[PDB]
Amino acid sequence: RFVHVKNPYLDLMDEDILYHLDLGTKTHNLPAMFGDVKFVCVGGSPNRMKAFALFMHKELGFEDIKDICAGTDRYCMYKTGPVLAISHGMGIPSISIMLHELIKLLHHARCCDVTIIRIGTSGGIGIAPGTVVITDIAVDSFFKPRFEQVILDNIVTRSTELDKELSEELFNCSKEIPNFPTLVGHTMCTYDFYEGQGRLDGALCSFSREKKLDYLKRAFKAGVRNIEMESTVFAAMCGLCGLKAAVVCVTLLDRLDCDQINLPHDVLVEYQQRPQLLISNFIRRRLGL
Amino acid sequence: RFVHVKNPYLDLMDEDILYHLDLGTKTHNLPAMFGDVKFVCVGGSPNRMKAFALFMHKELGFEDIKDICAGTDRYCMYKTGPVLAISHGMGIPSISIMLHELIKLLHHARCCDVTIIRIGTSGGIGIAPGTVVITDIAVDSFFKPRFEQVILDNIVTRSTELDKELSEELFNCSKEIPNFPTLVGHTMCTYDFYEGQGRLDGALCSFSREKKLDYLKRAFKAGVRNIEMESTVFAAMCGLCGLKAAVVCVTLLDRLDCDQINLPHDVLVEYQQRPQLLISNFIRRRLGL
Ligand SMILES: O=c1cc[nH]c(=O)[nH]1
Ligand SMILES: O=c1cc[nH]c(=O)[nH]1
Ligand SMILES: [Mg+2]
Ligand SMILES: [Mg+2]
Repeated sequence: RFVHVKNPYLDLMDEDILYHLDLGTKTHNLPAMFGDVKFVCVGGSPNRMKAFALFMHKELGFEDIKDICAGTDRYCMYKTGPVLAISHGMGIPSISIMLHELIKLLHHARCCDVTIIRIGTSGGIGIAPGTVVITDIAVDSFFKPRFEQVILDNIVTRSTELDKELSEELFNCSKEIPNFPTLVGHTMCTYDFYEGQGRLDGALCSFSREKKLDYLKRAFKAGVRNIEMESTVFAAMCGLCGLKAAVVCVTLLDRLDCDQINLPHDVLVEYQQRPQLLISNFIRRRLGL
Repeated sequence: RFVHVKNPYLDLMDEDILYHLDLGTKTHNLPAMFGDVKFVCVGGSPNRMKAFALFMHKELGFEDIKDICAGTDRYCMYKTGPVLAISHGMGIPSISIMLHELIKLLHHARCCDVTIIRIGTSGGIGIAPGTVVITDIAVDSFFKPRFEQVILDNIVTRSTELDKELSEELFNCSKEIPNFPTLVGHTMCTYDFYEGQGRLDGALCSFSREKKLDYLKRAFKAGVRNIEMESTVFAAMCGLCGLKAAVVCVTLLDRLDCDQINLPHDVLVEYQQRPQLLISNFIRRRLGL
């Protein structure tokens, strides 16, 4: 299963400059650097993805680690064996830029049988803080499994279907881990952290506590268990380009109780490190380690 | 002219935790730290905003500089006199999170007569690469001066009107600078860098070169001179909250010729530093320096 691009113009170009990743087909040997990539792990925070790469290095059995995108502060990239770790910033536009350049990179490198997993934090709906949610379906603010984007003057809608067997395999992996609360459920992706997630603590708020609670309860009823900001564009682009995608997010709070993240530093760090424990278990099982 | 929030729930909270800025009303004395802020300058790149703060420090007459948000890799913040320099990442969601927390911060600090200027890069339409565009009107992909966002289950539309006299004053400032190509024109804000700006070099492309050229020419006809990814949410939030906003972007290429940014390193650095020259001139004139 090869990673493929869906653009007939790429083939016509003499060189491909991955401007935001500060990489290129002329300046770099992409099949030699990335041809053996089988696992791509993406998160927002560059410090957290650096820590994930260092963690995976030890989990793969090996005994500081160079940013392949050291030339740019937009994104960071680390590679340990068949595992690629990439930061993507916050929001649908920031991850979309990364995904466009990454899908082109994996296709130039002729990668195949690639699993890509978004790891991060989210807000929970009716679930205990620190719960790990494996997304089965990524939905928009209207609880619809679709990704809408504007291309020129037109709105184009794409499917956000995530690989079902991969979400089942990640859940089966999670059961072996002690003190690891895990759940398979829908994930709602929004464009705004504050008004877009029904928060009452933003600079702007025109709705009531009752209106936000009714909204969150309807989301729970539609099967939504967590809220984040990258899942729909991630699921839509990866599925379409030959990548088996998954979303594994830890919850930092239950939105049916509050909007402000107020956790002790050591609890926040523990929760933040829960998705990487599952991915490590999953990669180690896939590689026979 | 005080910076104001538009949320009756903020007043009811005992403390306000600015989670992404790693600041708070309980942990910090916000009126003492930021009460004298009169100029806020925002850009995507943390390295570029660090360099801007160091540059402004010397331009204000003073003879390394501490990140006020050093505790988080999401955003960076530097202060030199009445000038606040903040990174905001890429895209409408990343800058929206920053703007929500920043408007709350400036309001807790009781700031007044605050000018906020987005400085950055963009793609040009029918203008020479390296041209500085001062936005008069920020428009969406449909060339409409509006900012649409999803709040709970509803779409809410806001005005993207930028301060006219401030754009005229920045243009008058730009005329004194030698070898500084400058223009006042509309700026189109998109959610996607590739398909969203009519690029033919993304991972996905379902349209033709002719369709993208027709689109860009219609944008030029509607008064659009540059394309970037943060202007509409920036103009919509700031205007509504008592901030006099402006957008000053340098163009890296003319989109009527190409999609890939291919510039010599020293030309890219020169172009990147053109918006900060104008802001320095503007702040120095405002302060009588
Ligand atoms: O509530 C939350 C917490 C983390 N990320 C989100 O998008 N929402
Ligand atoms: O073409 C460009 C260049 C910089 N930023 C953009 O949004 N578009
Ligand atoms: Mg880097
Ligand atoms: Mg910081």
